Formats: sequence, C-alpha cells, structure tokens
Amino acid sequence: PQITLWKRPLVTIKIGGQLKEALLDTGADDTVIEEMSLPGRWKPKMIGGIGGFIKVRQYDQIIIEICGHKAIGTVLVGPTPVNIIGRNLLTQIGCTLNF
Amino acid sequence: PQITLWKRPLVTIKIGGQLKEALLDTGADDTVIEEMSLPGRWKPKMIGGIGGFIKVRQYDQIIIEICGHKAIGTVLVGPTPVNIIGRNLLTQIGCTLNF
Ligand SMILES: CC(C)[C@H](N)C(=O)N[C@@H](Cc1ccccc1)C[C@H](O)[C@H](Cc1ccccc1)NC(=O)OCc1cncs1
Repeated sequence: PQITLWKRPLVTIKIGGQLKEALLDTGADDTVIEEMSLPGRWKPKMIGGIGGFIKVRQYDQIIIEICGHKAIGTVLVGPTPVNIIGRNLLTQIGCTLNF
Repeated sequence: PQITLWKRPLVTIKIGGQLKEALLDTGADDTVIEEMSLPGRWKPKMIGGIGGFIKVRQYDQIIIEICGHKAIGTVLVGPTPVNIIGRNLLTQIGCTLNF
C-alpha cells in the first residue's frame, strides 16, 4: 500500500505467534521491539537513540509478517517506548519513500 | 524522487542560510536538528526517544528547503546524534511510504 504521513505509520505485525502494532521507521537502521519472549539464542547489544542508549537482546533470523508481507531478519528486543520496524526489514518488504 | 532503503535516507537541506544533511525519518513526529544559531524567539522543550530524553529549543515557522522542496514549520534544536526530518515537515513536501 501507499501510506501518507499525516499520522504515525503504524502497521499490524505478527511475530512469534503474537500480534503487535509497530511503526514503519525509515530513520531506524535496526528493528526494535518491546519486551517479548522470542524463543532461542541471542546476544546482548547496546543501541543508541535520542536520549542515550539501551541494552537489547539481538535475535537473528526471526520471521515477522509486516502488514501481510513476510520478512526474516534480526530483531532487537528491549526497553523501547514504541515497536520500530527499521530498514533492515523495510528493505525486505520493498518499502520506498517517494516525494 | 523515489528513495529505496538499503542505505540511510539522507538528503541535503538548507536552513538558516546553512547547508546540512538530514535523515528523512517517518518514525519521528517532529524535526530535530543539531545545535545551530537559528535567529529569533523560541521555547525550551523536552523530547523523548530511545535512551531517554533531551532538552531542545522549539522554533516555529522556520523555512527549510529539503531536497529542493520548501517547507515551513517547527524545528527543534538540541543535542541530537543526527539531524532528523520528521513528519511535521515530511507531510509538507508530499512524502509517502510505499510497499
Ligand atoms: C534503531 C533505531 C531505533 C536507533 N537506535 C535510533 O533511535 N535512531 C534515530 C536516529 C538516531 C540515531 C543515533 C542516535 C540518535 C538518533 C532515528 C529513529 O528513527 C528514531 C525512532 C524513534 C525511537 C523512539 C521514539 C521515537 C522515534 N527517531 C527519532 O529519535 O526521531 C527523533 C525524535 C523526534 N521526536 C521524538 S524522538
């Protein structure tokens, strides 16, 4: 779909059998989700944003279905104010900016 | 232009007579720039991101030319890692997401 930006670009996702809403975020290099119990192995990681940084758990090769388009990639999980779909997954669903 | 997301969506801006590069950021409600000496009145403001928050100066009705398209709006100025063009200005240049 084509999405205008008068409101936040929130979409429904399904990940790890759970339904969530997440922001399509072209400023984010990586995907960062609120605390959830993704199964399997991981690696602690530090990421920085406006405000400073947070500690996250890095999960690789995780399936996410982002507005009905499947993608597999790294998902960081941690103390975020908002679930963020970053460019690592946006590129897999074919997302572009246009003006 | 149409912009893919394999790299950061950086564009050239001109603001306050100065040339800068900024990120087209659909996840940001507001526009936040690194410290610069925008002339005129303003109001101190707190904004939150990943990591916590920062204090900024809020400047209204500031002209910015974002990849050649003019826009006027609020610009927050403060201690950001990266210059961010948020939706307040993206909507003025007609920016959409597409997949
Ligand atoms: C993987 C990313 C999440 C990454 N850690 C991250 O925060 N990138 C941001 C750019 C950046 C990079 C390094 C250091 C500082 C800032 C851009 C994201 O697009 C972020 C998304 C966002 C996160 C939290 C709350 C609101 C937006 N944008 C954002 O800070 O615009 C600024 C705001 C405007 N109003 C409230 S904050």
